[PDB]
Amino acid sequence: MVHYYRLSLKSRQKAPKIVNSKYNSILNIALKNFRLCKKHKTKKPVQILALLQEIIPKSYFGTTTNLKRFYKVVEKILTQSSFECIHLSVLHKCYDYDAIPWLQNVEPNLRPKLLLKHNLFLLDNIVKPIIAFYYKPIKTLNGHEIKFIRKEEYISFESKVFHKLKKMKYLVEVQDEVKPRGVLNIIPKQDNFRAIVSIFPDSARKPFFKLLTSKIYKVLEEKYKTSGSLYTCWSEFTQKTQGQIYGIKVDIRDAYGNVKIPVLCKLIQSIPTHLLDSEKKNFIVDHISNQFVAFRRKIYKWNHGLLQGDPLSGCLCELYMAFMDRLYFSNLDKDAFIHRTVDDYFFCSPHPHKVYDFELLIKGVYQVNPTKTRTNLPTHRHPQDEIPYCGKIFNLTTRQVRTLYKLPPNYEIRHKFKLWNFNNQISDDNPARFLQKAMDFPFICNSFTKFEFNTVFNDQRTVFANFYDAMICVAYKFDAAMMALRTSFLVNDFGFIWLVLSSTVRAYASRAFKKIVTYKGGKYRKVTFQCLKSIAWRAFLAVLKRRTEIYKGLIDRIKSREKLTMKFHDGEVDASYFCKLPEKFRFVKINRKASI
DNA sequence: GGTCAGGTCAGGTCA
Ligand SMILES: [Mg+2]
Ligand SMILES: [Mg+2]
Ligand SMILES: [Mg+2]
Repeated sequence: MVHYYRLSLKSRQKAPKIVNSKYNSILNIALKNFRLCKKHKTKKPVQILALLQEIIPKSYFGTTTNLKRFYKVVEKILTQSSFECIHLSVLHKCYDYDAIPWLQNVEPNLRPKLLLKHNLFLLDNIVKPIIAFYYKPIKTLNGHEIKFIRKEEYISFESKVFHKLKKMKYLVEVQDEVKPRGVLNIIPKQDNFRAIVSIFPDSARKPFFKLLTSKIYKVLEEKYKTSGSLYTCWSEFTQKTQGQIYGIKVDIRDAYGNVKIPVLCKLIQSIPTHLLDSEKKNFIVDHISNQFVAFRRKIYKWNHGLLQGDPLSGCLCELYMAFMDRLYFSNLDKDAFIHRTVDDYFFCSPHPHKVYDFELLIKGVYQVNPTKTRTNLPTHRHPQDEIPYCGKIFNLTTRQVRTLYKLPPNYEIRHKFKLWNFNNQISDDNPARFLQKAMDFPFICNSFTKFEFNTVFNDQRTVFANFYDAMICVAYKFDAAMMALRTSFLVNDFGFIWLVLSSTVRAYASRAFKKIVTYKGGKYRKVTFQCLKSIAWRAFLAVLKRRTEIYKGLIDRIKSREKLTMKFHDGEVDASYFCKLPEKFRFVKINRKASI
């Protein structure tokens, strides 16, 4: 019933010094070297693969091919995605049992389970602990990517910023024995850091916190009418404005930290008693007024703004910023466009000076991140026509909007897709359910909306390029899923690949059609259902080509058998873009190699 | 049977 092994470190166990009667004594040799390895200073850089080869005797696998099979799991662990799993069957299936010396005495039909439990034993008591001993996993928050850093380096970085947080009196030792609400975590974010609190589980009170969060959001509904859909605001303003659009995006820095609690507390108290009674009012007030945080076996008062990671901080910060909005942006030219997400403001106007004035307005009220500022003002140092905002790329000159893709160079795209679900597991004999759950539409649903498929302000050329780019992503997910089928399902029958493959292509083109015609626009000429199918299949073509020999059968099959049109009813579309791979996805890395 | 509204779950988006 349980077919999965989680790759994550927290699964690890603490090794006994001696193995029990149900395990073969060879394990104790391994454990010995483990202990001795821990006593190594290991000041210089270390490769975990290497140390394991000097911890687990080759005599345990016997043959190099057996050893390589096991280390291929170790490699997956060292390069793991959050939530990633393998099939427990991987740990015993396809091994050369003749070459394993300590298994010759036992009858053949009992060897796989034995090998499984011994390989499980090494993974839980030696492999994961050794990775944990020298490294800390931090989640980059780009997809499910996990970066490992040396414990010596993270602790120094965590100590440096801890002192900074003490000298600036953001963190102040309380020394009153007050109960901490959670543990402070310092996480690395580029050159900076993020101080957040991980809240101790509060089973009997988070129902209460959902109630207070709900009531705050009710307050934000009643006062301050809705901001507009971002799509409707960009639609109307583009229709309104016939001249060259001018715009700016500014990034407010540390919005949670720059909230003035005294001002926030007065907003809380001013809520009408029918909305929020005085007891609840006062509970929120001493909640944000007494933030207590546990660092290294010491309790501190967080004294700078709102605590990130706390459940109330989001709605409470939104309430503060909503109040700041009218204090300073209630009166702006109504022929202008403005939108705010949480700490990001996007403002556009046909007049440059009003965009210029907006930058000064915002800078006078808030501390911003100047490197994160993007603007088409001609005078500015580094002007651009493309403004990234809220997951989209807005071209102020063309008015076209494209999806924004966060794929740094050398990012491993398999981190974008969570293909394993521990709560609902798929057996190693059932590969098809795995692949089709992978191709559930919901995962790309956010790039199949009116914003990318409208023709109101969007050209057919960019609506196509949007659909292609999304499909490129679905291909990359298909690809990652295939490697999962190869490396842990160990499938040999790839015949079942086609049905859902093209079965997904159909529905995706179909899913696009209904959106596109639901949001017909003035630039809409004519788009053929079949053209979307030709685009989807050409998207897969461009991706599947990265590992041609593995898929050369597949590429040839649909390359010939299936039909590529690109005769869409528009002449502007280069159609050249569809044949190749967009530069964004040329530079992403689909192979797995350990580096720690 | 065919809807609805509500509920769960899921992999995704925004800061
Ligand atoms: Mg929640
Ligand atoms: Mg920011
Ligand atoms: Mg929010």
